[PDB]
Amino acid sequence: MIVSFMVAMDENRVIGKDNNLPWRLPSELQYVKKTTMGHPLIMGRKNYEAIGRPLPGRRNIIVTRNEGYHVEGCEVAHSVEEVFELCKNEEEIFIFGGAQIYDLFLPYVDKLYITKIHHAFEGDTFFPEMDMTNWKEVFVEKGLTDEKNPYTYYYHVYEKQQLVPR
Ligand SMILES: COc1cc(Cc2cnc(N)nc2N)cc(/C=C/C(=O)N2N=Cc3ccccc3[C@@H]2C(C)C)c1OC
Ligand SMILES: [Ca+2]
Ligand SMILES: [Cl-]
Repeated sequence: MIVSFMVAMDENRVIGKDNNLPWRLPSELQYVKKTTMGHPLIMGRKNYEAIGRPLPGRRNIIVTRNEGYHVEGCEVAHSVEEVFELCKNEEEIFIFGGAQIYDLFLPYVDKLYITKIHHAFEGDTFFPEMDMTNWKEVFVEKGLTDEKNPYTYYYHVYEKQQLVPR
């Protein structure tokens, strides 16, 4: 199973301001929708609640310690192992965020879809630092910038840097 991080962040790795997107880039979201069509979306409860609704055309799986937590049109998992069990036949899952959620899935991640927005917003949560030397870029693309998507941004995808034996 391919464990993938899906993330949008600013020049300082900001991913949230008071559980909200500091930016409004509809085209970026259309990218997320396109890229994740037909795969599980893995998210923390806070992230989910900030989104506000089941996002369709895909298994929304919310991750929380809270055993009583339920929401209609979604699944709830209480641990990483619970997520893997739920997704056992899945070919690729997308960790959708909550800084802590990315941390939980960090030792299993195979693939990074990162949108970098060229700006400094005001934020309170951050995409955790990562050593990118174990990572190799395989695709890049300048996102659409216009009246509705004010900022300049780029889609990046990374896979594992393969080591060459001594
Ligand atoms: C903090 O708040 C948020 C956080 C994230 C997480 C995220 C965003 N972008 C990227 N590249 N990676 C992420 N992990 C999304 C969102 C937005 C999700 C959102 O509203 N959508 N995302 C995809 C989607 C799929 C099916 C139906 C509808 C949708 C919509 C849009 C396509 C219309 C968000 O909104 C509040
Ligand atoms: Ca792996
Ligand atoms: Cl979260």
